[PDB]
Amino acid sequence: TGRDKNQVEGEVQVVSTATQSFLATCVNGVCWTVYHGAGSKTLAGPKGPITQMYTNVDQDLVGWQAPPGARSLTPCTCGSSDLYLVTRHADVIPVRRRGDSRGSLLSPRPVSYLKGSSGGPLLCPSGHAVGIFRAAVCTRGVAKAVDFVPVESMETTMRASKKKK
Ligand SMILES: [Zn+2]
Repeated sequence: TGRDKNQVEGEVQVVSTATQSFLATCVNGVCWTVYHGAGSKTLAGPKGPITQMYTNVDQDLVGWQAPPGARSLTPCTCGSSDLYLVTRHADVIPVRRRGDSRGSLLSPRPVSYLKGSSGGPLLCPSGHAVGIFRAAVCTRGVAKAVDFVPVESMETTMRASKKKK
């Protein structure tokens, strides 16, 4: 079976497999995450498997539908670039946008801590999704910058995954 005690109603949602749990953000009503270890079989939800809809390993994204009262964010459109990498356990860290789909950590943080929170939606001040935490440009165990995909490209990712016909 697979009935993990999830907790929707917030902003991010995690998953679980024989290894650990990843992080995923409900943007536009679709919890986005990386295929690094989300499982290719029938994923698990708080009360039923999660129907697969969007999933394209690296250089793309994986966003399933979040209908369990999931809070859907939106595309960024701020004026500054101060974000807050939100992890999946009430732990956000300020970021400084450094380039397209990337930001800078403003505090020596161990990259190992970043491992597991992949999907952390970057949010400028309080709301407006910017992108998720795909990876973290880090030095020996310490993370210095962020590897994040904007939440606008995720919209493009759907064109790749249709399966409608
Ligand atoms: Zn923004």
